[PDB]
Amino acid sequence: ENPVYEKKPKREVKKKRWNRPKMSLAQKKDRVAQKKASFLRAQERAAES
RNA sequence: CCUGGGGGGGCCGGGCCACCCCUCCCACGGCGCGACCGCUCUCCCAGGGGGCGGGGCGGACUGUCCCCAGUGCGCCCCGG
Ligand SMILES: [Mg+2]
Repeated sequence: ENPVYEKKPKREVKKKRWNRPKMSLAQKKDRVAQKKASFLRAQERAAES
């Protein structure tokens, strides 16, 4: 008797950045530089201590 | 003018260009001064370093781990 399908409400809400974005090349290179620089200090402290 | 013939000159004005004396517009060449669009780097500072910088509104992220230090992204107003 009622085969037709009604159109659902299109009303939506604002979107949030739910998923993490990719870090840029500058951020990746800064992470690499930090990992390189903060490694030598560990062995330096272990040697002088 | 020369020996009837031979040789040469002016008329025929007016109009255009141009030899000497001032302006207007296009195409091309360079320089200086302002506006519009896009993207951005040396001058600046406590040589090196901070790279395109200052501030704010918010979020996210990094460290064989000095709990402090450091880098992107969204928007807005300035600097170059
Ligand atoms: Mg010109």
